[PDB]
Amino acid sequence: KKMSIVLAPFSGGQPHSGVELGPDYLLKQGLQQDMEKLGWDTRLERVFDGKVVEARKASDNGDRIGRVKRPRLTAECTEKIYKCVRRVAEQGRFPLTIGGDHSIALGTVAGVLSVHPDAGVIWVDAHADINTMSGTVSGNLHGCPLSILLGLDRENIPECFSWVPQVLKPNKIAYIGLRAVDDEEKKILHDLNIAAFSMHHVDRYGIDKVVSMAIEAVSPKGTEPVMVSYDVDTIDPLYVPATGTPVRGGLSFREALFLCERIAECGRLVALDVVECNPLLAATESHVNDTISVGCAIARCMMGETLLYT
Amino acid sequence: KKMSIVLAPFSGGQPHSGVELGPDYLLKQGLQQDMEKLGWDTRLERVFDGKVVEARKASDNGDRIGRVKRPRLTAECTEKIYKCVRRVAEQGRFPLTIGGDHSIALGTVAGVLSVHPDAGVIWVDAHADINTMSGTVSGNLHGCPLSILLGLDRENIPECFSWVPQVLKPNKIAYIGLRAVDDEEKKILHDLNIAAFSMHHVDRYGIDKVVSMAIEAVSPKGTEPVMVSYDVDTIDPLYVPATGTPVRGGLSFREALFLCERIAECGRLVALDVVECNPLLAATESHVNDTISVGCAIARCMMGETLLYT
Amino acid sequence: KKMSIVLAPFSGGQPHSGVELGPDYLLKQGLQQDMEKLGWDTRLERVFDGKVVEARKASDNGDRIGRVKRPRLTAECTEKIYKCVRRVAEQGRFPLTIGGDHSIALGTVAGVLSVHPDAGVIWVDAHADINTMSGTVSGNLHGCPLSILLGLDRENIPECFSWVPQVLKPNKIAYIGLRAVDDEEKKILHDLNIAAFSMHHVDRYGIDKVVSMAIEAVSPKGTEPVMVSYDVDTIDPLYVPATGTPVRGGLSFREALFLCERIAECGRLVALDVVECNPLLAATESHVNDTISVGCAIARCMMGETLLYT
Ligand SMILES: NCCC[C@H](N)C(=O)O
Ligand SMILES: NCCC[C@H](N)C(=O)O
Ligand SMILES: NCCC[C@H](N)C(=O)O
Ligand SMILES: [Mn+2]
Ligand SMILES: [Mn+2]
Ligand SMILES: [Mn+2]
Ligand SMILES: [Mn+2]
Ligand SMILES: [Mn+2]
Ligand SMILES: [Mn+2]
Repeated sequence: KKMSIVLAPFSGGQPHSGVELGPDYLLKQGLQQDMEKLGWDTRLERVFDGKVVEARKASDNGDRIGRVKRPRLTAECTEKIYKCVRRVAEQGRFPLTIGGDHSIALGTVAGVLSVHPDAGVIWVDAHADINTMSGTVSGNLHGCPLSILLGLDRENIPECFSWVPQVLKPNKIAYIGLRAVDDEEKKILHDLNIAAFSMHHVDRYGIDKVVSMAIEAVSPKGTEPVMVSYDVDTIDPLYVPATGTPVRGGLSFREALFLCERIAECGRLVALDVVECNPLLAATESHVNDTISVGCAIARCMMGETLLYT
Repeated sequence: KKMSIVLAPFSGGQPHSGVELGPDYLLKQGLQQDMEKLGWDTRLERVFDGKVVEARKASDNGDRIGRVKRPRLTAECTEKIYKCVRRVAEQGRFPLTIGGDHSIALGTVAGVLSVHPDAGVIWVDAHADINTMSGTVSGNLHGCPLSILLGLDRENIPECFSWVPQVLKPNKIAYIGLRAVDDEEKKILHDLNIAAFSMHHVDRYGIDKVVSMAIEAVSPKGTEPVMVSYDVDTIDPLYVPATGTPVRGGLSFREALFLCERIAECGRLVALDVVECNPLLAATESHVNDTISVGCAIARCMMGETLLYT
Repeated sequence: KKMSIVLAPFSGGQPHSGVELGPDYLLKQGLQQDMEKLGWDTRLERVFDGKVVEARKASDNGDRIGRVKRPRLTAECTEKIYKCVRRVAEQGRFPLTIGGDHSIALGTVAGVLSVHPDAGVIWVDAHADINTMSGTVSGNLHGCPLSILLGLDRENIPECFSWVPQVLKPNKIAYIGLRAVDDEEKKILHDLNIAAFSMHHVDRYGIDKVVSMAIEAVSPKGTEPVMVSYDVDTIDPLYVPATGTPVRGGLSFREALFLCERIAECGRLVALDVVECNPLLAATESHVNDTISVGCAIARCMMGETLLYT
């Protein structure tokens, strides 16, 4: 039971500052101590310095191609994450990656699927993060991870993204908590027939059923390895006051946590990402002690922490 | 696919000011643009000036009969709504009426049922709005609409309400979200065996099931036309901070919206009212950008807006 | 239909001040008037003066045995509650006990089970309140009631607790709403195979199902008498801003109240405690008008108050 806590302080797909501090902030909440307690031989893994990267981020303002922003910077860092996470996996360690915006999933998913090819991917998020290079209206790369992993709009994908392995197939990615999907993305999910569970399904069926469905969706046979990429903005703002992309009708804190428990309960979780943690963006005290307190909770629950005896 | 957005700035059943501004406020949120986007040929229909009416409202303080207040003023305006909504319907247009307190439903329901006789009525509200003229303790007419449409307490109903057609039958009206029913009203619903779904049923069965039930209740045959009269105070205050009649245990914003989706999904919605929108009553910024933001959302969802591809 | 409203202003298991004012505060909300209205011949029963007890509480700082605090004071007062509640029961009256911290359940449960031996016990709480004398880390007795009633850790239980009857068996106590269980307690529930329903079960199954289960758990035959000991901290803080022991993921106000309705609906409720009501701890106005407004609501609903005709 070895685990590697991958620290990815990247704020590319994200505008300015805030989301790079997540890794450190989480670790301060005792994230590693919690993991050790749950019985995990934990080892940290710093893929790069958030302070330096954040630096070049601000200065370097000419990293663009179309409306797409920071292709070079984002391609450079996500490749390092891929490599790191890939080794961690090969070494037989569990990759727990702490972001950082959701653009890091480009290196995490690639990393995990490279070693675990038949692994399913449950994307817990309010957004589909599947805009293509030419489709993206905002150009923020944290909303285009999936389009790149799935190889959509190949023609328009940068040279700096040639390092991306084509290991993710549409029937291996399921969404949970969607409620802010762009028109372009709605057609994409439909056309590729991607198992997408929006807030409608949670309201209609309840979380338990949705998780069961999402799990079945990426697991033809009830034995496949499973990876969850958890965006904390999935959780309704009321619960995630310290983030940067929420809307009307998110998951309750209870649902957000129960979901984890059902996953831990499954017993086939192979990797986990926790992203979009912005302590700064929220000038209150119950705000900063949330996206990081929430992050640790998600981590603890995902990793087995239960309410009763286990 | 033609629609007529009926503007009814009436604040009769309502004490003083606030609820007459709803129509304009909604339109400012781009309500008509949203409707056009959803593919509706929309045409506005001003039934009267809220500024003038509001005026005579304040001055004219002697409009009473028993504890009942503003019978004359309320009978005068609701008849204009009836007429308007009736034509809109006959012209084959969809009546989307924006209030204004719930006393306008006296003219909306009458209008719609005059043209669509076998139409069912789903009253989404925290209150039953069925107090009789002699039964009403507060005399506020926004809490007596249904008693008049159903012809209860005929003897004590004013001459100014002679214009009201008797088109609504007890087995054609279903409630959803009830939690502030007056003793008198509880006996009335029971005696007339009206399908009433309070917050108890939502807690016990979940919203999806309740909507299904409410829909079945007013649709002997699964083909009848359906009309929803949506009171925004049904939504728990936490979600409707800008209204004027909520209590302990309302619908969540998610439920409030999912309900709409199930209705739009049904495909038999023939008319829709959105009432009790008081921007003023709530001195905050997330308050005024709610009962109007909520109203538009309800409208968009009721009219087909979905989270995924459609 | 006779009822005795037992006033227990005890703040032993509780640190300093606040929770002793609950009884008076509730009565001010018209608790007795509400009970009378629901058709209950109500009679108050003051077991002791909260002002005097609170007094000796502060001064007397040497009441200890191990980490356990106020054993003498807590043993003295809870015995008076037991006696009172026992008579009330024998007189055929319904004991509605208002605390006061949850340490009073030591005298309530004993009192009720003495007269109604086969009575089941539904403990609605965020905590298990089952730490043993030697197990308790904090020494606060409000977290050790159940260990004493069940006779756990006999060896280390004080002489001042010799008055406690051994009437409660493990298969006669069910939990609902658990989410803050100490490691020691988790093993205890498991080992004694106590029916425990945490927030996981509520999220997974919904409240209705949980209550049904809890009721079945303590009722081998669907006829046994039932007692509920309601800790208001079970209700998520958002709803219980005026308490002193909540965490992440409590019951919604709706659930908290629906639960009562299902219980009242059952028809076999024989006793009821409402505890952990701290008006003071919460310097707001919607806070103090909650743990007391909530308490009365719980009482009204538990005692039959419904949303529709009954
Ligand atoms: N990761 C959030 C995505 C937000 C939006 N769809 C975008 O493309 O920027
Ligand atoms: N429309 C709100 C109704 C409130 C109350 N039942 C009344 O008759 O005034
Ligand atoms: N009644 C609240 C219990 C809190 C904690 N388990 C304790 O033993 O103090
Ligand atoms: Mn994302
Ligand atoms: Mn997102
Ligand atoms: Mn109404
Ligand atoms: Mn209403
Ligand atoms: Mn307790
Ligand atoms: Mn407790």
